[PDB]
Amino acid sequence: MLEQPYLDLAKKVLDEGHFKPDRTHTGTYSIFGHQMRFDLSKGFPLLTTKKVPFGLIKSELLWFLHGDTNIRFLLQHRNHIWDEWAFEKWVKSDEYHGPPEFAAVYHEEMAKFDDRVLHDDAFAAKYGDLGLVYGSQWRAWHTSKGDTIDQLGDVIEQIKTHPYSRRLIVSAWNPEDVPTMALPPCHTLYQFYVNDGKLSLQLYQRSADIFLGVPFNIASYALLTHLVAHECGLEVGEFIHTFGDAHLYVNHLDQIKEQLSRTPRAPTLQLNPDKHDIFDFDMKDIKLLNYDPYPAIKAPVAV
Amino acid sequence: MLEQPYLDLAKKVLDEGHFKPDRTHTGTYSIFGHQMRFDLSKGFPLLTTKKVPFGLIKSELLWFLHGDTNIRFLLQHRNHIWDEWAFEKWVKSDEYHGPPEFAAVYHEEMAKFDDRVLHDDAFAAKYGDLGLVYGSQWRAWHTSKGDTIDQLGDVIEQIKTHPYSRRLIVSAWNPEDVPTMALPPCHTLYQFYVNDGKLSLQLYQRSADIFLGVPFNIASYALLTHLVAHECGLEVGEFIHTFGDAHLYVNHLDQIKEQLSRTPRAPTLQLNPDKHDIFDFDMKDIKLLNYDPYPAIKAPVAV
Ligand SMILES: O=c1ccn([C@H]2C[C@H](O)[C@@H](COP(=O)(O)O)O2)c(=O)[nH]1
Ligand SMILES: O=c1ccn([C@H]2C[C@H](O)[C@@H](COP(=O)(O)O)O2)c(=O)[nH]1
Ligand SMILES: Cc1cccc2c1C(=O)N(c1ccnc(Cl)c1)C2=O
Ligand SMILES: Cc1cccc2c1C(=O)N(c1ccnc(Cl)c1)C2=O
Repeated sequence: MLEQPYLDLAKKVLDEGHFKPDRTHTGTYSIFGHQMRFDLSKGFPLLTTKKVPFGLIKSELLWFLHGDTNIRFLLQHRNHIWDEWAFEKWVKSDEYHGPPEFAAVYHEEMAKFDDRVLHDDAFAAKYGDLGLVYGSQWRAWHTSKGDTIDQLGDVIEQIKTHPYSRRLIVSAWNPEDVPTMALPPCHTLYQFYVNDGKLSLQLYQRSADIFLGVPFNIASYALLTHLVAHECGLEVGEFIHTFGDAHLYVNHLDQIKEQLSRTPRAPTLQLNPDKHDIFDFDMKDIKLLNYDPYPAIKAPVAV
Repeated sequence: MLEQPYLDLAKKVLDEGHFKPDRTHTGTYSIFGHQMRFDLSKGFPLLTTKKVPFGLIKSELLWFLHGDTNIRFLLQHRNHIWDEWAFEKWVKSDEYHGPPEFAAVYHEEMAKFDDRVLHDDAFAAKYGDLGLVYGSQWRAWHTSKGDTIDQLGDVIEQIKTHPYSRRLIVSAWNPEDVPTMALPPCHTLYQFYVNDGKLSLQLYQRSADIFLGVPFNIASYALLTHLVAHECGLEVGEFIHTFGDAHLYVNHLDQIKEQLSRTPRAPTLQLNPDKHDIFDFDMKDIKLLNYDPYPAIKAPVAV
């Protein structure tokens, strides 16, 4: 099945991984350097064996494609993926006043913050704006001359003109910023590849939470490859997912067994037949057919 | 054998690669996304089946470790690897006067240039200095504030303090410079990894000439892993070589058969037992034992 490689990497790490401490202080089982391929011509690799809300994948990806770094857009779409980190520029702040039942009055203050990012421009501008996150790296990289490079936009022209180039690289890794930056980007870099009609994409992912993060990350960049083939009028080849540290968090050990005895089912993807400027896609330009997942598995997001 | 993965990737590309045009206009057989592992504890992976001059690998690597970008240091060591690209800032120049038997009077003007880089400081400074090449990317990355980051140096402290970090990334890919730069770096990025006593390193290599380039590149970064384990007092785990476009150039098709019926032999590496500041290694701090290669195979360096 299309998603076997994901199931194989959970198996491998579980049966061969070596206990590893982590920044988080959860602890992990980990392997270094692993690859999976997904032949995108065979269907779209959204995990069946456990539910991965595609609404969520595409809003965030469209948030990336626009060069947006403000939670607000994600909020206009019920996407709460990135709420945490915007909340902390406010959870710490000097414009801040306010406070187990943390489990419930954390929600009360989260529902507050969401609300006024959603409606108060000045608050949004100060707390909603996540800053140095994939939208800026991708389409507004801060040149040393105080300018800004549209990196993805630039590489798509190059796919169109010089499809055969081995330089079709977009990076998210900025050595000037990674020392003191909230999340040095997990998706360090990717590279496209055109051979005879088919565009492929490889992601180098420095660090991978296999239970929680990877199901999504596969879809974000599988989705990204389609969208880029679409705009270049190419067919789709493969998505290659390459990993540094691929790890299972130790509290996810239960869940991943749970998931591993599921029996995989694979959806198809449908792109607007008459739009091509992907920087200009909204949610109805991307449609997933025949997604039939098993339900969500409850997992403690390890720190 | 230790070098089988290299032999397997030449086989794979030869038996499964798909004709691909290239910047060069030689043409190639290519695959996208491939990985090889070399367990450095089992011996050093310098190809036996064809000769790879280790003198050359280590001078260039020490040239990198010093943050040097001038051909001169390579010249003081009979390393001619990078002569070409320094010659062109002079092969084109406005301080330039001078001129088949290009095959022999190319050599006459190369032997001139080498000589006076070797001895004339001002010429060296103008023509020998390659500029934006792995030494600057690694230990002097040009911050946006006109400063300079010692990136490798910085990540080695982090290995020492935070060995378990999945952020141990050094990159050579600078989006501000890759549009108009002689060689966008083929060795785009690498990442270290420490699990229980053993340091590992993964290289993401965007583009790989499998006959000419890869034998060297394996050794440069296998060598790099040792040197870094050594300085951190770690043992050595694996070198993982990850590729974008791994290609055979079409004029190398003969040679790589020639090489493929050779029968692999694997050297050992010996590091100074009493030095650790690798930024301060000279050539006698690195010694290779029991290297026993088959001889060099003559190959047209495809553009
Ligand atoms: O898209 C993402 C973003 C984050 N992570 C995970 C990987 C790590 O477990 C954790 C924090 O990363 P480190 O900086 O500690 O590597 O978040 C993912 O798996 N996928
Ligand atoms: O260390 C190196 C440096 C260069 N190349 C090769 C790969 C390509 O065949 C050629 C030029 O690279 P491109 O920019 O066209 O990808 O040089 C290597 O294999 N290894
Ligand atoms: C809500 C939820 C629930 C389960 C798992 C995940 C998320 C989420 O936002 N992400 C995520 C995606 C992209 N970037 C980040 Cl920081 C996180 C997950 O991996
Ligand atoms: C002399 C010779 C002969 C055969 C093969 C190679 C070289 C060389 O300098 N390199 C090389 C290494 C690192 N960077 C570059 Cl641009 C080239 C080769 O791959």
